[PDB]
Amino acid sequence: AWKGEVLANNEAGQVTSIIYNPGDVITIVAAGWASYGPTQKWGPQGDREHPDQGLICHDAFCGALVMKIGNSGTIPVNTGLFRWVAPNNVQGAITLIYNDVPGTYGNNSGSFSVNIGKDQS
Amino acid sequence: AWKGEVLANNEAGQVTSIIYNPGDVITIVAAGWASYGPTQKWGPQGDREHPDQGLICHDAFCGALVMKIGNSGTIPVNTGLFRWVAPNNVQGAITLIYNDVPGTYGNNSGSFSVNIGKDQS
Amino acid sequence: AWKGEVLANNEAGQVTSIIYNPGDVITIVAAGWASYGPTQKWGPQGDREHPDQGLICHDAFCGALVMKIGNSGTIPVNTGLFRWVAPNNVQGAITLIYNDVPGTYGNNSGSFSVNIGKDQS
Amino acid sequence: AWKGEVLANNEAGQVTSIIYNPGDVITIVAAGWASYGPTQKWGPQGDREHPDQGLICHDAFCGALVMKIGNSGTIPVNTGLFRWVAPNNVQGAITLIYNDVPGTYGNNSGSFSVNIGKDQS
Ligand SMILES: O=C1C=C/C(=C(/c2ccc(O[C@@H]3O[C@H](CO)[C@H](O)[C@H](O)[C@H]3O)c(Cl)c2)c2ccccc2S(=O)(=O)O)C=C1Cl
Ligand SMILES: O=C1C=C/C(=C(/c2ccc(O[C@@H]3O[C@H](CO)[C@H](O)[C@H](O)[C@H]3O)c(Cl)c2)c2ccccc2S(=O)(=O)O)C=C1Cl
Ligand SMILES: O=C1C=C/C(=C(/c2ccc(O[C@@H]3O[C@H](CO)[C@H](O)[C@H](O)[C@H]3O)c(Cl)c2)c2ccccc2S(=O)(=O)O)C=C1Cl
Ligand SMILES: O=C1C=C/C(=C(/c2ccc(O[C@@H]3O[C@H](CO)[C@H](O)[C@H](O)[C@H]3O)c(Cl)c2)c2ccccc2S(=O)(=O)O)C=C1Cl
Ligand SMILES: [Ca+2]
Ligand SMILES: [Ca+2]
Ligand SMILES: [Ca+2]
Ligand SMILES: [Ca+2]
Repeated sequence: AWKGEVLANNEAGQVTSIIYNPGDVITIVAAGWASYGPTQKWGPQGDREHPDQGLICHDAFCGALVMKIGNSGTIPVNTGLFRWVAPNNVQGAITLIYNDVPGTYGNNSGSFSVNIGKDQS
Repeated sequence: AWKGEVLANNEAGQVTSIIYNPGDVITIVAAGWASYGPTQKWGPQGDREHPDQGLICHDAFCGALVMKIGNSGTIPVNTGLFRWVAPNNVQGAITLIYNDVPGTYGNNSGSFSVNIGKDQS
Repeated sequence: AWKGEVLANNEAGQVTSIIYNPGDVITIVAAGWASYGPTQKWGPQGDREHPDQGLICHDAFCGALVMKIGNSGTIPVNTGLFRWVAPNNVQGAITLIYNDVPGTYGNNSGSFSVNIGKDQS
Repeated sequence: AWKGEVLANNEAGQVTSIIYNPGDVITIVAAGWASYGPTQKWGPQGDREHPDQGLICHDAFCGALVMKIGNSGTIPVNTGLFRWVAPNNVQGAITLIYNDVPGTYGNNSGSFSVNIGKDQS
């Protein structure tokens, strides 16, 4: 099990102690408030009224919580995943990233508290 | 396990099949968008900028996801709970409710998709 | 969780901290060597070559591990159960018992090391 | 979650769908009756009164259930394991074998019904 924070101003993303292996079933629960620039802040689901202007994950709103599993493409996490299995041939360490446009994280603020654990399978 | 919708305009709240027993460990994951009256919609965490004007749950923002186990006070759920254990002497059927001011659920819209399951204890 | 030893001479049976509730899913693992009289010892499955001369559990060999959920009838356990759901209307505390004949427990020796834990559901 | 039979006369061992990884936690429940030659059968714990004439697992009775993880030395399984964590540097596929002497499996009979599953870590 892993528990830490993901800073919005972290373009590199926060690496976790979890390593997803084929067949694993995980569960994620994220909370907190972050911002992709503006003064106000949004939840893990992001800003639904802001358009996709070249985010790292086009399957989630700007300011939403996404993740990389090893060397895979970005994967939507949002509020979290419940007893979830990854697509075929996806394996590696889980890495939580704040969904924002590359090279803009500079003005970001806030963070997300995230819990990750492997369920029984 | 349980999975269903929780309407923001349901003052009575949505009842689930889950019944929390002493010692049980549960996990919740909530997603979706709802509104406590206005036009825009907030996540399960609610509206952090909206002041508490008499919510059924004072430990959560307006438009946040709360719950009631049996017939206790409202307990914050927000984005969800991760391998969580209720306080002492708390037990009964789990009821999900939209955190709003009593008698105002009229102009509410949207809903939350919620998953509930018990983890090994 | 619960971990303890069930004595073969204990006619009343060992009472665990596990309280089975409707819907629950449990897993049991039993090991060790015990006897229903002789100098020989058998595993949690009991002695397959000994007739039923009035055992508290007729669906399990003599010298085998059984249990009673609350105030129900004896239920076979043996080596243990894997993610197991109790029959309809079965609920209560869990008591582990060495399968023998009422009043004969006197000359019994040995014990069973048993682990019981509520599983995910 | 694997479930199958471990034939007694199968020397090379029964290969399961499980691929244990570092940090993993598993639970095993073995049941049934087998034999290493005689006409009488023993449980997953084996025959406690038969000496070691060159077993493949010197830490478990002859006729007991053992397993090999990747390229490790045989490990006693017996009645099973409860929320068990493999030793340091132990990883790979799982192979359940009937503990015996190399080349004698010829006259073995019976098998063990076994369940394997990863618990929430
Ligand atoms: O020509 C323009 C038109 C609208 C506009 C507003 C705007 C633009 C961006 C923005 O946040 C930026 O978003 C990107 C990536 O998503 C990056 O994170 C930047 O660092 C952020 O500053 C905000 Cl908060 C506002 C605007 C205003 C009102 C309604 C809609 C918009 S829109 O851009 O979404 O269309 C800015 C320019 Cl230059
Ligand atoms: O005298 C007033 C001053 C401001 C004001 C705005 C307001 C108030 C409430 C509100 O949502 C209501 O919230 C309650 C429960 O929390 C209930 O759900 C009602 O049905 C909702 O209408 C909204 Cl959307 C707006 C106002 C405007 C701008 C900034 C802040 C506020 S305030 O919320 O702080 O009051 C309304 C009145 Cl009458
Ligand atoms: O007519 C009979 C013929 C043989 C016989 C032997 C026997 C009986 C009991 C026994 O263990 C006792 O079992 C009872 C209840 O199950 C109680 O637990 C006592 O405390 C125990 O001592 C044993 Cl180990 C043996 C016998 C002898 C040789 C082979 C098989 C048997 S048999 O019992 O399987 O028939 C008893 C009777 Cl009545
Ligand atoms: O000189 C002897 C004296 C007793 C004896 C009995 C015996 C030996 C082996 C056996 O099964 C064999 O076990 C080996 C592996 O350990 C292998 O599986 C063979 O294929 C099997 O045939 C049986 Cl069923 C019986 C015996 C009897 C009672 C108690 C102890 C023993 S002993 O094994 O210690 O000797 C065999 C010989 Cl050669
Ligand atoms: Ca930015
Ligand atoms: Ca309202
Ligand atoms: Ca007896
Ligand atoms: Ca043999």
